[PDB]
Amino acid sequence: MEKVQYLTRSAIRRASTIEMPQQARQNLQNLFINFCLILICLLLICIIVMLL
Amino acid sequence: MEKVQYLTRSAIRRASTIEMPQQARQNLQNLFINFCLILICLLLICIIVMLL
Amino acid sequence: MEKVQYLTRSAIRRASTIEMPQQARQNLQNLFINFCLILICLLLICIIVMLL
Amino acid sequence: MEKVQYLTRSAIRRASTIEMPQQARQNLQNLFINFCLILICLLLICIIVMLL
Amino acid sequence: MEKVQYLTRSAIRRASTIEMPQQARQNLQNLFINFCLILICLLLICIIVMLL
Repeated sequence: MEKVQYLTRSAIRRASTIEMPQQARQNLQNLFINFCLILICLLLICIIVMLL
Repeated sequence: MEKVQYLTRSAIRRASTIEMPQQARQNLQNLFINFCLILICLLLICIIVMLL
Repeated sequence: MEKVQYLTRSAIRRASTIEMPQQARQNLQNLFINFCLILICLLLICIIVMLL
Repeated sequence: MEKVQYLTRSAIRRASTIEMPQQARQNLQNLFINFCLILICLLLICIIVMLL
Repeated sequence: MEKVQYLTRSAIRRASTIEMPQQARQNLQNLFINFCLILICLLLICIIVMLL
């Protein structure tokens, strides 16, 4: 019953930490950006590899 | 009549939240950046797929 | 005479807002980054289109 | 024995500085992002070189 | 003699401003990120041009 509510809450937690009262938000923000950038780096590596 | 005004306001809201008094601006800022980065990642994926 | 001074000031304004006393700097900072990312996205789109 | 603990701590240090109490977090955050972007730039250079 | 020390200091200055006490760090941080992104944009342009 409330199983789904927990999951819903988990979703909220994921979206609440990134906006937590503490300025640590910038840290998470920094990680998400870094991760996305890393993914791009990997994609570029894969592109180089795939093409060559 | 004021229909357009509401839309205009909606535009303002979109541009006001990103600069809301709260430091949560960084959170939104983080999301826009993440989304843009994600789009790039997808584009790169599409490039890999299209080329290969 | 002072025409050029106004332009010089305009240049300063462009470089002063991004560093305005208010923490809104992050908002502008966010936009410049988003715009640059958007340009990259467009470039990638153009690359996909050009190649394919 | 505690050798591994030191390494574990070193890992924590790497993840603690990026979130240090000071707002200098943004500086580190800036560097990680810059480094990732730089890597992308290099990758792009390598792509240009590899393709051409 | 102290010539090198000045250069060393210059290096420190470059790494001290990005982490200056003022929150203007975000402004510099913004510029480094924008510049890196711009370089990527240019690289992409060069890629489009080189390939096509």
